[PDB]
Amino acid sequence: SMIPDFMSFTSHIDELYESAKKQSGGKVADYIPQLAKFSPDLWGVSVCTVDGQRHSTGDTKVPFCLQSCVKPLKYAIAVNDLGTEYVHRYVGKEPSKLFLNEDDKPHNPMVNAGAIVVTSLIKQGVNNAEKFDYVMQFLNKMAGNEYVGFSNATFQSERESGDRNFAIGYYLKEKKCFPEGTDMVGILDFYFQLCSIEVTCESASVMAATLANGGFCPITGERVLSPEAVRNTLSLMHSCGMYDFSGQFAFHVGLPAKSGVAGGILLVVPNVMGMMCWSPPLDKMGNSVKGIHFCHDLVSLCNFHNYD
Amino acid sequence: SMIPDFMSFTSHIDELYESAKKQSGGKVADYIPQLAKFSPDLWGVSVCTVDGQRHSTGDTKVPFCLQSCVKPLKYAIAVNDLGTEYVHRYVGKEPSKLFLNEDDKPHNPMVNAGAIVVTSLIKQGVNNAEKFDYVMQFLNKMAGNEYVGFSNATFQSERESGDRNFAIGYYLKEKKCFPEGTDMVGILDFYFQLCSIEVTCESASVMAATLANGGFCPITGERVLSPEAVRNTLSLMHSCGMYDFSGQFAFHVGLPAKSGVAGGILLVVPNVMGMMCWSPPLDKMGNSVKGIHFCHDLVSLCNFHNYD
Amino acid sequence: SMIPDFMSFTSHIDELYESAKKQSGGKVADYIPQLAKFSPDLWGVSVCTVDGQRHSTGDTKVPFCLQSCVKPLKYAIAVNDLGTEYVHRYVGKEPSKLFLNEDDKPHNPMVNAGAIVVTSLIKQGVNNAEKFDYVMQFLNKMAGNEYVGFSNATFQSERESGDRNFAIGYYLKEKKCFPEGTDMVGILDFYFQLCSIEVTCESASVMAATLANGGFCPITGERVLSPEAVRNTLSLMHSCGMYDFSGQFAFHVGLPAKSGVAGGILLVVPNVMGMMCWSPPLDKMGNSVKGIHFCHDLVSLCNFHNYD
Amino acid sequence: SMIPDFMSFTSHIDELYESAKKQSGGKVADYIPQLAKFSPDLWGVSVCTVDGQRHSTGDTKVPFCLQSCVKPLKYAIAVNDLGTEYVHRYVGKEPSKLFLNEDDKPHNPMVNAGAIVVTSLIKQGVNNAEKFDYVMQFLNKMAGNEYVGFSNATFQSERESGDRNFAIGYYLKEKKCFPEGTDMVGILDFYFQLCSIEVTCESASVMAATLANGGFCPITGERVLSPEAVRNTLSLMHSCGMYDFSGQFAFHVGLPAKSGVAGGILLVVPNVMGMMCWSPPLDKMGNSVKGIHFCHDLVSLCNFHNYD
Ligand SMILES: O=C(Cc1ccccc1)Nc1nnc([C@H]2CCC[C@H](c3nnc(NC(=O)Cc4ccccc4)s3)C2)s1
Ligand SMILES: O=C(Cc1ccccc1)Nc1nnc([C@H]2CCC[C@H](c3nnc(NC(=O)Cc4ccccc4)s3)C2)s1
Repeated sequence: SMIPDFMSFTSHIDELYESAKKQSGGKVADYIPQLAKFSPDLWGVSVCTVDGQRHSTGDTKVPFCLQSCVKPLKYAIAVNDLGTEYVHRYVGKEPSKLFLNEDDKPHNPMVNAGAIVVTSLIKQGVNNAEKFDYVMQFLNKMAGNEYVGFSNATFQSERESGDRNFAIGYYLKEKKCFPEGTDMVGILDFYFQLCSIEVTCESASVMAATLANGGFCPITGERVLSPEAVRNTLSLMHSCGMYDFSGQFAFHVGLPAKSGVAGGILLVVPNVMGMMCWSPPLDKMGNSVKGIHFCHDLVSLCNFHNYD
Repeated sequence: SMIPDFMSFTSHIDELYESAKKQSGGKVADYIPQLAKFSPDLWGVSVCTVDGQRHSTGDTKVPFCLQSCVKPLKYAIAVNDLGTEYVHRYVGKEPSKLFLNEDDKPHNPMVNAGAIVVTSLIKQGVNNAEKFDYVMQFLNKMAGNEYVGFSNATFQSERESGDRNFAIGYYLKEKKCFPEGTDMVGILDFYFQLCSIEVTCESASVMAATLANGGFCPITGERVLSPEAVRNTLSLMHSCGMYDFSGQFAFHVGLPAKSGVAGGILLVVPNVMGMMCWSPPLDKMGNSVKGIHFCHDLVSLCNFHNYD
Repeated sequence: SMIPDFMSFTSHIDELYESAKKQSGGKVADYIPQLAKFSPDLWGVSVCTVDGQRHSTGDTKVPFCLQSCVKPLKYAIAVNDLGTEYVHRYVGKEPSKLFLNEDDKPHNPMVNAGAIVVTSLIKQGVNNAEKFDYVMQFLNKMAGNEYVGFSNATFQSERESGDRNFAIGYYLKEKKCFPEGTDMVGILDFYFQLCSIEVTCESASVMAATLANGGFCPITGERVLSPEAVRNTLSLMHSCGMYDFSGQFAFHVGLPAKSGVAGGILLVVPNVMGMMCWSPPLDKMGNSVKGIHFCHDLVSLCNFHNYD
Repeated sequence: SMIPDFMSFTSHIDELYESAKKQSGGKVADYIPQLAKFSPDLWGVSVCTVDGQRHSTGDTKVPFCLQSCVKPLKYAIAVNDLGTEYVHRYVGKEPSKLFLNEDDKPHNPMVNAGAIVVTSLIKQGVNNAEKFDYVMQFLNKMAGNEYVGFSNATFQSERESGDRNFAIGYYLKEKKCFPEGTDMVGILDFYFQLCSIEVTCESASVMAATLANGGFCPITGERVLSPEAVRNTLSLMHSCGMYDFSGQFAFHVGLPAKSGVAGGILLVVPNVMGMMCWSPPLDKMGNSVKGIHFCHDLVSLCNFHNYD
């Protein structure tokens, strides 16, 4: 452990939060109205160390949708229940516009085509209502029963306007990427629902902290995810987590992270802490402008980089 | 005109038909059962000169589906009713796996994504029943009322299994390639129906002959297609007509042609004649093995190449 | 023949020349100084029918370099001496940034990598001085001994600055695209020299006219090129001749043409005439802005399109 | 530190070495004779912890060429002398056939085009003899003066046959990727020389160990590389180090590594140890078959993965 005094670390979290606050650039997502509603000035950072110690600053109790931040989490669930070898019969492990790599598999679980296929592996045979409860049970344990809600509003707007996800769905059905007997449209329904699950910075930072803690929820001690599943999820967050910025993020920050279109950035410092940054304004790559800035400052200050 | 005596030309058509007959290679399409039914040994060649003179050899009265051979024809209809400039707001004009070129348009009207968009331009506002009748009225005039039927069997099997066409449909809806207010699924329905229209070599060769005759049906004299529409259709048949073989076909044969998965090859010798070759066995590119062979022999014998 | 009275056709050539003259757009090539010297306002059009009848307007006696306009011509020479089958062991026949197609061959003889390989097939074993004389002997016959000169200035500037052509040369040597025992650097030298041969609109239009005349020089009657070689050259000019505009040129104009960076456009109306348009200002695609305009107007006026 | 007793760790190194030894697959590189000479059965593993403790098994004193294993090392030198910001004006930082990414920069310092450009940044103005001495001085310090030799044989064979590297060189000169005033051919000469530097497993493992030790040579204590330079080098080894296997190596092994065509694998366990595995037989990706196997077994046994 490299935190010595947790109290003066939060003092530095605060100053970093404040530096990020001045970065007004970006553009709140507006392709469904449930994302355009949100205020550019919303900005919250929540820490949960592997100890269970906590600290928030700013808008950490306002709920927003995980969106793509749920991709690592359901990937972790699928590996937990099924193991590396099974899951990656169906999805790549590399960061390579296009839907399918050279082997007719989605490139990785962090791109839509990947997460769609990952969704079709969780808890098969059962209908969508118990599928969603099963994953929800899992998400709660990762957050130690803190806020995990649901936005029916974005679910309907994402289903009704996600023609690209439907194109993905049919293409994957064509090139035979699902387990046989998969209702593809039902799987998309599940996908949209998972994308519409809601968290706060405070509850998400606890989810990231169980990933930071080999699968053990730091505020309940409970074993949630297998060590295998956490190792996999972190590797792919390290390399595929930030859209087309995953490359420069691995180089300059080098921590497992996964951003979403609601402006969350699920950040993991392994064996140290979990975090969730949130500011709805996104840069041209699709990442929280305040989050990106903050993540740079955090590493250039406390030397948290993978190789420091 | 370079046919002198039509009687001894048919004698040479016969010998060519016979040479092609010995080419047993290929593999009948079998992705729906309505195509696997068909007999490898079926082989027919039908000529209809710009005079109206006719000649068939072999299985020229057995009906088969146009499939992709309908792509030039509905493209011709759309240009006829709407002109070059309107149509190619929506679809490319070049032979460039991928659905959309660099300008987010289907590459050309001879690839599925192109023909789907072309379908969405014909006779808009009207419902699908009158759309289909309108195109059917048109197809009859191009064939001088000879056989134009319909295979409800392949329509249902093509709709129920064409997940790639649905993926295309949703992607084009995402990247906004349809005229606004287009029911995309209804357009796919129309697309599948047009692909399921049936002809015989004898009726198709008459369709190709109106294309060979600046839009005038050689056996009714009636003006069917505008000169613009015929010129466009022939250019794109010359360059995009034979799947991934269009390149080598333009080089070595250099005549407007359009093949389909039922093993038809709709061939046009401009200001000379129309033809329809048919043999259900396809080569690795998707073209009638006997048709390809025959088309080579026809040009290397009567010097019909574009530049001879 | 569709020219009736040659005298009133030239009257229409004149009016078209005049319409093109008002199109001041473009940008004279300036990557070597031997091209930046040239005056934007230079504009000449030279016709030579298959009869031998001639007509020029404007700057038709000012010499400029063929540059890429020599690509069809040396391709014609190679097929003449070696036949389709041999030549296309080494170079593609299709219009597919990249140097080599999927079969590790240059896409076609009209892209640099293609023309470089074509150059390595002409008159092998002999040294470069007799190679150049042999091709020069050939170029003279195609022009009926009219102006064929040489710009030593551009040869040296093209050799000294053509690092992309050298990169091409080494890559083709790596992927083994030359006949064995080929001095690759010597072949580039030959390539640069051929690109630096000089013509006038008046002499070039005679070269294009032998291509328009199945290989027979219309003003000497002499057989210059085999019918095979002319047919091949014209097909590839039809489809690969205008850089990234070859597609839209085949659709909208549909005549064999080949442009070069000096602003020439070598145009062929088969069995009718040869032409050479020249205006050093190029559009963003690399084609003579006045030439492109003129070529459109010529077809939309005298209905010379391939399929009209 | 997670090694407790170094003595029983070497006992496990031995058993792993022995397991790898049974893997006879692969194919010794044979594109120059200086690589075909080598014996398939050569197999050595050398460890050098951050303590300075050492252990070898097998052919650890037989010299071989670094080849691409020198790419991280000269990248480290360039960042050391010039800093992140300068170096990556000229070369990418991501793992994206093709020479240049979308910004006309080599994708990363671990692909030839990258390492060539990196070579052109080291110690500019000086001639090649002092350039090579400067890098050699540096390589010695990283190895604590242990074996660093030179194979003039492979230098000449690599220069005389490396047409692909020359094609790279000219293309980079065309797209202006070098600092101005760079003699490109001289830079290739330098590149070939650096690729021909020789090490043994025992001396290389010491080089990897200074990378494992924030830039401090564990057996001389001397500061060799800046912390910046080591952090960068390790990130790019983690993601770009194993040719087209870097992806699956990051997922399944997750340690900075860099392989070469002589069958070396320069392995780094950060803050633990350096290693050099060597077995000339390569798999289809270009990696030491025994090394790949060994690297898997090492992580699945001592839980050395980045995220374990
Ligand atoms: O974006 C553009 C713009 C553009 C134009 C020109 C060049 C590049 C890009 N134009 C596209 N239009 N439609 C596309 C995809 C959409 C998803 C579904 C389809 C596919 N998705 N993935 C695929 N993968 C493979 O086939 C395997 C493979 C491909 C490439 C290299 C190696 C292996 S096909 C087509 S992209
Ligand atoms: O322009 C760019 C920028 C860029 C951005 C985005 C996407 C592509 C490209 N970057 C380049 N980097 N290098 C280039 C030259 C020099 C090295 C060799 C390159 C090639 N020459 N021939 C090739 N063909 C094949 O490998 C086989 C094949 C692959 C895929 C499809 C069909 C055939 S690749 C061309 S351009």
